[PDB]
Amino acid sequence: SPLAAYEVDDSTGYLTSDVGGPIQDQTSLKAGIRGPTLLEDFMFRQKIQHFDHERVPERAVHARGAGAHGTFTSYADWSNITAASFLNATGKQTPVFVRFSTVAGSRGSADTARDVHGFATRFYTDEGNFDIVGNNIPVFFIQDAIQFPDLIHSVKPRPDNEIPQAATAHDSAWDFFSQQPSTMHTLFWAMSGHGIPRSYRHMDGFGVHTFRFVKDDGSSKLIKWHFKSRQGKASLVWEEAQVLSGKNADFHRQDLWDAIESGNGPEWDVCVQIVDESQAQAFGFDLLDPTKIIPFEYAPLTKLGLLKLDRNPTNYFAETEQVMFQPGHIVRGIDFTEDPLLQGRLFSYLDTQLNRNGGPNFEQLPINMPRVPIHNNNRDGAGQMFIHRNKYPYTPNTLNSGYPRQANQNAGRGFFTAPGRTASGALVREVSPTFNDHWSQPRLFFNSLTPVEQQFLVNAMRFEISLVKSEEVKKNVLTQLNRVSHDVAVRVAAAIGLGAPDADDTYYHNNKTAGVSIVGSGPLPTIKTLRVGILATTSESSALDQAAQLRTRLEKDGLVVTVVAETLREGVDQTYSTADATGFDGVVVVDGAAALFASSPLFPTGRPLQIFVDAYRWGKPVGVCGGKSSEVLDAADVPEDGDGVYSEESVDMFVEEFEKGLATFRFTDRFALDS
Amino acid sequence: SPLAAYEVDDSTGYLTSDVGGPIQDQTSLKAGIRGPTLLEDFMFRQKIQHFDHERVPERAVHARGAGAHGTFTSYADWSNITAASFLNATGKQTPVFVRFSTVAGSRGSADTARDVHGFATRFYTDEGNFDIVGNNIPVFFIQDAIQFPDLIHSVKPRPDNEIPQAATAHDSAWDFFSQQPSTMHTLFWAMSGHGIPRSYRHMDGFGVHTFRFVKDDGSSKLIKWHFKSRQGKASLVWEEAQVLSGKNADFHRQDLWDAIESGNGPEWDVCVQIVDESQAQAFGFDLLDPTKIIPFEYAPLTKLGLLKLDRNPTNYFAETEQVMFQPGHIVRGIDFTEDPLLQGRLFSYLDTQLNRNGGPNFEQLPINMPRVPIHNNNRDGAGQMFIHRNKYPYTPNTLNSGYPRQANQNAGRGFFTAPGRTASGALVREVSPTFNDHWSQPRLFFNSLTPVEQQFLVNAMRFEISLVKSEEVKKNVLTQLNRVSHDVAVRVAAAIGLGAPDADDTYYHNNKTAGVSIVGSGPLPTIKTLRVGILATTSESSALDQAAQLRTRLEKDGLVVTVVAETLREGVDQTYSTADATGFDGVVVVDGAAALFASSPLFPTGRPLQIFVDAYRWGKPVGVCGGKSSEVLDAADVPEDGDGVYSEESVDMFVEEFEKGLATFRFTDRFALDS
Amino acid sequence: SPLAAYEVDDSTGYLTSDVGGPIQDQTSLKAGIRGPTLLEDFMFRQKIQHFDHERVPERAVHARGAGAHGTFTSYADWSNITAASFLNATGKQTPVFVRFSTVAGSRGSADTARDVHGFATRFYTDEGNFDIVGNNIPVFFIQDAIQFPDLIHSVKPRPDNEIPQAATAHDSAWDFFSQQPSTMHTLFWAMSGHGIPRSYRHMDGFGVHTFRFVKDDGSSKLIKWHFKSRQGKASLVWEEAQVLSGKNADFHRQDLWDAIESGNGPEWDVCVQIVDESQAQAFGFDLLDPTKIIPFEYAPLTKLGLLKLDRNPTNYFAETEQVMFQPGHIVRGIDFTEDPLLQGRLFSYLDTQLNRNGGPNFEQLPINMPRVPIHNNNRDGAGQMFIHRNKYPYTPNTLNSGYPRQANQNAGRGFFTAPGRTASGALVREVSPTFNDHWSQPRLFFNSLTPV
Ligand code: HDD
Ligand code: HDD
Ligand code: HDD
Ligand SMILES: [Ca+2]
Ligand SMILES: [Ca+2]
Ligand SMILES: [Ca+2]
Ligand SMILES: [Ca+2]
Ligand SMILES: [Ca+2]
Ligand SMILES: [Ca+2]
Ligand SMILES: [Ca+2]
Ligand SMILES: [Ca+2]
Repeated sequence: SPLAAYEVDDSTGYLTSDVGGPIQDQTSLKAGIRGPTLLEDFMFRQKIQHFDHERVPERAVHARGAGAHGTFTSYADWSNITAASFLNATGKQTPVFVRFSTVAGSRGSADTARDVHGFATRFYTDEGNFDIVGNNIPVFFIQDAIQFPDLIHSVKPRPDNEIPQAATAHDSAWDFFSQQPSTMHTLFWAMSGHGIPRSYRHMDGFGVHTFRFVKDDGSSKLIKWHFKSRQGKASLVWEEAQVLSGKNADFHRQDLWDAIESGNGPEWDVCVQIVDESQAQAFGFDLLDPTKIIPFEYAPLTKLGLLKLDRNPTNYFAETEQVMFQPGHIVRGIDFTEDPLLQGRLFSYLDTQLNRNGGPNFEQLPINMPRVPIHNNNRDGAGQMFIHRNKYPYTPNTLNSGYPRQANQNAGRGFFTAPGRTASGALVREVSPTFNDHWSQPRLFFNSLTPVEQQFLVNAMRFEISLVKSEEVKKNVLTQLNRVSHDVAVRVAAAIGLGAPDADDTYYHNNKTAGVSIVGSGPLPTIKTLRVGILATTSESSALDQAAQLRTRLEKDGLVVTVVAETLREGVDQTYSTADATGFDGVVVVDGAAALFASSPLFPTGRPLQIFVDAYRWGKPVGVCGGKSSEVLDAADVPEDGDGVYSEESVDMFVEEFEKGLATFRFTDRFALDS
Repeated sequence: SPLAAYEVDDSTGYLTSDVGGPIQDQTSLKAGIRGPTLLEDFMFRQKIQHFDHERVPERAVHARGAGAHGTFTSYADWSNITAASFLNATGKQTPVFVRFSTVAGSRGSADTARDVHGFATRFYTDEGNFDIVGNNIPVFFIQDAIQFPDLIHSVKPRPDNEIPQAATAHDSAWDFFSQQPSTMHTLFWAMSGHGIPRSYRHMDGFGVHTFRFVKDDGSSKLIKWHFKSRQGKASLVWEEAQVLSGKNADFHRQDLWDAIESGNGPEWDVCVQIVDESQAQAFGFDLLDPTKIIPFEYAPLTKLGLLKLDRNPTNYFAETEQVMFQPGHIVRGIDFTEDPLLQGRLFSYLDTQLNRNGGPNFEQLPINMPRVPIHNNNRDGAGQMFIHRNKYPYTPNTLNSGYPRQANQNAGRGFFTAPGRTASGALVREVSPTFNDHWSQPRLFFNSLTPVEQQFLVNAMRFEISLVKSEEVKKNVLTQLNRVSHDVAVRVAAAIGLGAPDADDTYYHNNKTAGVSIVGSGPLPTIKTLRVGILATTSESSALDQAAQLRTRLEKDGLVVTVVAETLREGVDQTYSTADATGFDGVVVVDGAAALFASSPLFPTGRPLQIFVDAYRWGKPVGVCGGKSSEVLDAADVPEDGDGVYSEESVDMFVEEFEKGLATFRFTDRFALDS
Repeated sequence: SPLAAYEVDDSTGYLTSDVGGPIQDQTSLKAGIRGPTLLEDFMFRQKIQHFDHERVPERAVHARGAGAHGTFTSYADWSNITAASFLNATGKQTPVFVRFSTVAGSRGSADTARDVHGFATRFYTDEGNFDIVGNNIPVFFIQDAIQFPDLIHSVKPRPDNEIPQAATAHDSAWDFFSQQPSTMHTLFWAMSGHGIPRSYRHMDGFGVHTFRFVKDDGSSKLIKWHFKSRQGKASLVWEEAQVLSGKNADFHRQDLWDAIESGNGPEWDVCVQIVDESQAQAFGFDLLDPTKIIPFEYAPLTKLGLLKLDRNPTNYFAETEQVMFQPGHIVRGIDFTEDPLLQGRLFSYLDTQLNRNGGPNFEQLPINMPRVPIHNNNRDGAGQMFIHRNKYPYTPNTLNSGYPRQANQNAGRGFFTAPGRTASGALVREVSPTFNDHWSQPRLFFNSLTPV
């Protein structure tokens, strides 16, 4: 592997320059002990020049993100639908690297901003690097790549003052959404819990675009990529996300890192919907339109294989920051479609790496290298790391015996354009009328959420639109929301002091589709990695014993347990001063600590009770363990009878009930609904 | 072999992308067979992007140059004068890479321009990379590095029209020389034969600056580096150089390349003058002044070891163009001096690689890498190839056990500044009075040339200054030349229509120094590689037999033989159409070809005779072999009794005489002297 | 006009830093009179850092070249064949800049090498900058832009030793010519006196490709650009060229400079051959094929106007070295053709300026700027010299009242693709059979030369 050859050990030995000369780096060379620094101090200048030049441009979008290495394993020989080599045998393994991300924020912005999320997968296949550059949402805002800068300028900070960071909650974004109705479907997804996932492991990945599977005999089928999480789908609530943005901007990357380090590396089933070329327009929309899904009911999922992430980077900068994905990284057996969004992307990703890398040899960075030999006539450029032996790098040649040889459909396992593809008609800059329904599928999505889920979506819209200064933009937003759902428009209007326009029912329907609801997707299939805070005290020896007994029982089942108290000591992981409800998926108070829940110089006034109250209000399983229970639950105004509220003297019975609650994950009856 | 780990072999296999996907690259993807090209053609765009971005900025100076690999071997254990590791044992070998160059010309300019020449040597030592960045002339134009852009702006093309290329023969250059008198010494050298060397192998290399040798016990000595050619010193004549600039702009790099490929790799004795610190101002000038030599009689040469170049690059761009030398690449046992020219260079060479490489990780380029381990806390930057395992890259640390360790005089074989060095006095931007004599050493140099040599220098000055348009600049030039030598000023003045100023004898003397004359450095010590053109004909079968016999006899002695005739056939290397006297060090006509020496569609009128005439006038050994000479010698106006003119019937007698002629190399009796 | 505001006069006054602080630049600041140089000497470091960074990558091809400013004057109102604004009135003047060049040589190589020569003309029109990026030979070596690196690797120096400079006289080049027969036509031209012109003023300029002239009513015609020298055609002989390469590597740029300085600025008649769309395949070859000329006898020249060069640059680097031509610099009234060579060029010229300039704001260099207002939502990038007032740079917007407005065939004098153009068939990487005769036209060329 190209990474291993470039690993550098500094666990021993003496400091050297970059050219291997032993040096010091702690005191500048000076003319006298209190004297000026000398220009001839090369030790100073090489060190500071390196430092001065450490930074590279952040990615234009998806700047904030994190990555890990792993493995993809095929479940079968897929030759009957694709020639792709990495899919050609039961059990065949290909290394992968994945980077997850937000979209709009800059590099040090918060993981738990409300946004679309990137899910970018590189397969280092035995017939070339193959990238699926996907999002956690199956549809995209716009229908033509040429609009991308318009979308991204609108959602990024206002360019006079660069406010606000990593948020769509400002005039420009809603101006764009309200003026470009294609945006409705992705907007609805981003305003649902899909915009604030619990973790990278608790979201799915989507190619978005229709692609082609191409067999060795030239025939082709249309496909959508779906990466289905084996950890289950789950979301934060918005108020939790906001606090978490400030308490732990690194929440998602820490979650991923820790799961990998604990042997709980996240998994996905890599799947496709496969349909015939003749069905491009058979489902009531156009498969070239990236604002549309194929409903579950129209085309089932085929599981191709297993994706597992199981090793973290050695150097974040060298691996994660420098990984340079491209949908242009395609392999034989896969082909593009005439999706005008996809089409333009192919240009973008090749070009943008020149900005990032500062030179054209970015594919020679170890993370970007393939795992097979490279034979081509590309030469020179800044940062050229190869020394090519072929001194006749042109085709056609006799002086290098005609090497390298041309690869195509017939020979050398060449990539080839699906031979059945055609183009026909005028050279136009016009939108296909097949793309014009911007509202039906947003409504399909909305109809498929549970009542509380729909309320959450409405409440996200209420929150964002209320922050828009322009009355005209707000009106314009309501006009578009109304075309999806009158009810949505009425409810959102109520919060911003406007009347919703009259119902316009052109695109209203009551159809639903399976698999887009988080709330409705059943209990989590595993509770491994979920975080349990146990609130205790050092004042009572019994409180620490109760915490220790709980620790053992919960850790047995793969939960990450944090015992909290006033101060650190053996058995105590965190102080109240540093703890927060955003840090846990469930919160347990031991009844020996009841005195704290009713001042100290060691933590802010009310902190112990605030953690419990916040956990309860954010829908989490909460409880008191010990059998003197009512004191804590009364002080918190948490009802004993409540769903997801636990009161037991028995440690074993407490844990058994609580774990079912962690699986349920969120208790939604605790959220108010509109009339 | 030395950079073998970085080699890419394309002598087999199918064409791939840079990420290992088999592709074609001969036809664009199009919408129908007479259709427009598609943006989705990633094959096209990766190939053309690579091409569009092949070029990097040329070096700011010494842009035109060429390089080879080799070996340095120490003759002794030099620990008694220096702690330098590469010099610490009899027989110790260190790999080298050397680049030779001109100064002023851009990267496709002619090798045989009149200029200073670079000689840059990297030793990849076992205690880090050590560069001696030298010239073929031991002194430099200016006394402070801050003047370098002034010098280089003046000699490079006028910046309105960028004329003239690779030449000091224009107003701006002589304006500078005449207004900055420090320039006189280097100017005299560049106007001698040292400005137009016969080859890179036939010139010396000089560190120019005084440096220090530092022992392990802290004591130091002052040193000058001299690289003495084992091939002998030799020059072109100016008229020859001009024609050669047009006929073969690649003359010097082809000469080096061929010598290496034929097993005749050029050698130098790497030597120093060593003097005590107390001698800094003992020799009538300042050892910190880079416009002065230490005369050979004042300090002898000590031979340290042998430099041999014996392997050519695999890829010019990757190795030669990308090699990034720095005087800042120093090792333990060497130190700097307070030479204001040297001092500023240290800044420049670190900085300028940012321009060339486009990013700060230029020492990771294969040619720039060291051959020992690197341990340091430099991180990130564009083009970062390493994956560092130490995740605590700061000092001081406990979390990486205090590694890497600090290296200094007492531990880790650290570089250290010579401990005896001091500074004292005001912080000044003033020139030391010790630097003020700009004229005595130019006069020393001139006094040390043979009469014909002095004439050549006068004739170079006459040529250049006659091309200067401004009468004021010409007057000013004569004023400065006059301070070196009245005679020189009178002789130059005669050519440009002005009166020389009255003698000013402040700096006039008759001292001489050994070893700076080319003319006077005796016969070449070897004639291997020297070029012998044999002029023949296809019209007479005996002329080709005479040529073949000569070939065998001459090749036996390691000479490169070119048989020339009207057309190519077995035994004939070149046609008259492509041949020129600049192509040979000696010219032989076989007497069977005598008929050619008095029109043809196969070569320009008079070409055979022109080759002979030109060779004779440029001072080369010339001859007729067969015993019938007078017809060829009469047509050429060459006297049979002339020095370096040979006429013999016997092949063996002809070759024996001719080879002595090749060693003499130039017959200077054929050049007229001023009264 | 954009050049004016950036002219810098140093014929008086005291030396300053780049931030206007009066300084010296002749002696380093040192710790004692015989002492080491100090790091705190900012005068030294700003000066040397500037110098250390003066150089930029040479152009990947046509590295060796020289340029001058001038004027184009239309002879007529051409609206009856093209909507192009710079051609819409008798007497209308448009400023130009032209750069002439060789192809294969690096910077510093000799003007009088044997090669194809570039003739690149920028018209700074009142509807945007329009570049005709042409050569002195009307046909090109290859039939598909994807081959360009193959061609250029073969004719440039062998990459082990970088020999030989600025010459096709080596194995690799003739290997390519002999293996790629399309090369025959251009090869014949380059081996004639067209390979060694007497001067830039004594050669013609050719767009090479078939382009389209598009009227305001959407109809189109096929055209070839020809720039006809008013100085006459003339060549060196090869032996002369070789000697001249050594005696004066700057021969062509000095000739141009001197002619302009003496009031003898060179002139060309800017002309086209114009044929109907239906004639794309009428002349026994394909007008999409850039290895073919339209013989003089098949389609006459129409003279559009006069090109005159009459002013030399003030700063060679700022003007000549930095001028960044693109066939993508097109204006309303002109369109592309499905010439696979042209098609790929459009990509190349936009991309390559990132290499040269080191950042994306290369059109802000004064030589590259237009002479009309710029209204668009392009933002930021290294070296951004504008300060944009529009704080809502996206479309569609209400917050900047929908500005800037879309320009198209019916609004804002927008560029538009010729409405008649169409595509049909499979997506193929195949060469049209209509491109297959590589030899007839080379023979036509050779038959048309005098015996000598
Ligand atoms: C036309 C431009 C454009 C369009 C229409 C899109 N993108 Fe994109 N995307 C970029 C232009 C781009 C980019 C500027 O080229 C980035 C920035 C850094 C890079 O490598 O490419 C990028 C980055 C980027 C990343 C981050 C990869 C990483 O972790 O390094 C993801 C996951 C996506 N995009 C996904 C998408 C999806 C799922 C899209 C629509 C279906 C989409 N992009 C449309
Ligand atoms: C203050 C600036 C300055 C000064 C006073 C000098 N140089 Fe220098 N030199 C440079 C600035 C520079 C540079 C701009 O930094 C270069 C350009 C390319 C490079 O790598 O360094 C360079 C290149 C360069 C090269 C080419 C190395 C190669 O082949 O890559 C040689 C041989 C020299 N120089 C030699 C000298 C000598 C013998 C000098 C005085 C004794 C000298 N230079 C003074
Ligand atoms: C696919 C790439 C490619 C192809 C097929 C061509 N060229 Fe090109 N040309 C370039 C890629 C390019 C380039 C790399 O993009 C350059 C170098 C610097 C620049 O601005 O563009 C260039 C420069 C360049 C210049 C120099 C302009 C200047 O003075 O700055 C001229 C005159 C031409 N070309 C002319 C042509 C003609 C007449 C061609 C065929 C009919 C042609 N090129 C085909
Ligand atoms: Ca805003
Ligand atoms: Ca194909
Ligand atoms: Ca001048
Ligand atoms: Ca001489
Ligand atoms: Ca070759
Ligand atoms: Ca001719
Ligand atoms: Ca750059
Ligand atoms: Ca159009």
